[PDB]
Amino acid sequence: LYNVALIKFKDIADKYGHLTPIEGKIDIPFDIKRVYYITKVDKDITRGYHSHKKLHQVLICLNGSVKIRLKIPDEEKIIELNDPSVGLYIGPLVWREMFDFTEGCVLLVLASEYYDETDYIRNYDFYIDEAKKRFL
Amino acid sequence: MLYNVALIKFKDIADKYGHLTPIEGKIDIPFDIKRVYYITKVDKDITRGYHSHKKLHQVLICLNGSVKIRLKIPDEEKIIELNDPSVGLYIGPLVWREMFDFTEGCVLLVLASEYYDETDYIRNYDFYIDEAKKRFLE
Ligand SMILES: C[C@H](O)COCC(COC[C@@H](C)O)(COC[C@@H](C)O)COC[C@@H](C)O
Ligand SMILES: Cc1cn([C@H]2C[C@H](O)[C@@H](CO)O2)c(=O)[nH]c1=O
Ligand SMILES: Cc1cn([C@H]2C[C@H](O)[C@@H](CO)O2)c(=O)[nH]c1=O
Repeated sequence: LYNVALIKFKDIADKYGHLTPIEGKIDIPFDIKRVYYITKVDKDITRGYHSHKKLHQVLICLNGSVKIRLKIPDEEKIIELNDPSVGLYIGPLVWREMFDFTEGCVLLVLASEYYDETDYIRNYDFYIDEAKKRFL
Repeated sequence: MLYNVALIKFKDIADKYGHLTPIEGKIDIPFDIKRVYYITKVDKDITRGYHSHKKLHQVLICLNGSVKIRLKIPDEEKIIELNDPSVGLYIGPLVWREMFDFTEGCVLLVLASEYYDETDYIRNYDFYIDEAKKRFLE
C-alpha cells in the first residue's frame, strides 16, 4: 500500500531487440548509488526478509518472473514482476520477501544510497515496532 | 594492445538463497552510475551496437545467458564472451563495439558514467576511425 509504486520505463523495441534506459533523477526519483542483482534462485526459495529506514529502491525483473510480497502493519500485497519495462518503487519502512523466482529469473535492484548495515532492518519484531509508529 | 578495456570481477554472494552481485559507484567500478540500460529479447541472428564514444565510460554485464562483444580500435580486434553475472566488461573512450550471438533469455546490463548525450555517440565508422587513429597510432 503506502510507499510503493509501479514505475513505467521507455521500451525501445525494433528488429534489434528491446532496450530500456533508466537515468538517475529522471526515470526514477533518485540518483543510483548502488545496483545489485539476484540470479539462480531455486524455485522453492523465499528471500529478502528486510526493510530499511532511509533507503529508496526500484526493483525490476529483467527475465522470467518473481513475486514480491510487500508488508506494512496490517497490510500485505503480492506483486508479480515479469516485464523489464516496469519498476517497483519501494520506499522506507516497507518489509519485503521475494519468492517464486522462475528458471533464468534476473531481479535487478537500483538503490539510492551505498550499503549501510545500520539501516538494514532484518529483525521482523524491530520492523513492526518502528513501522507501527509510522503507519498507525 | 587492446587499450581502454578491462574485465572487472565483482563479488558473487552465493548461498542457499541464490546468487547476488552488488555494484557500488566508485567502489566496485571506477565511476558514479548516472545511467543504466539493459537489452533483452534479441534474436539469435542479430548484431547490434556499431558505435563508440569520446567521453563516456561503461561497464557491460551479461546477467543471464551469453552474448559476444566485438571490440575494436584501429588495427586491433577482440571478441569477448560474457556469460557470468559477476564479471563486467569496462569499456573506455574510443573503443568501437558490436554485440552478437545473444542467447535465448540473454540480458545485457550496461552501467554508464554519464547521462545520454547524442553528441558523444559516435555512429559514423569513418569518423570513429579518424578520431581513434589520432589517439592510438604512435
Ligand atoms: C515457515 C517458516 O520458515 C516461516 O518463517 C517465518 C519468518 C518470517 O519472518 C517475517 C514474517 C513475514 O513475519 C520467521 O519469523 C517469525 C518471528 C520470529 O518473527 C521467516 O524466518 C526468517 C528466516 C527465513 O530468515
Ligand atoms: C542507448 C539509448 C538510446 N536512446 C535512444 C536514442 C537512439 O537514437 C535510439 C536508438 O533507437 O534510442 C535513448 O533515448 N537513451 C539511451 O540510453
Ligand atoms: C544488498 C547488499 C548486500 N550485501 C551483503 C553485505 C551483508 O553483510 C550481506 C548480508 O549478510 O549482504 C552487500 O555487500 N551489498 C549489498 O548491496
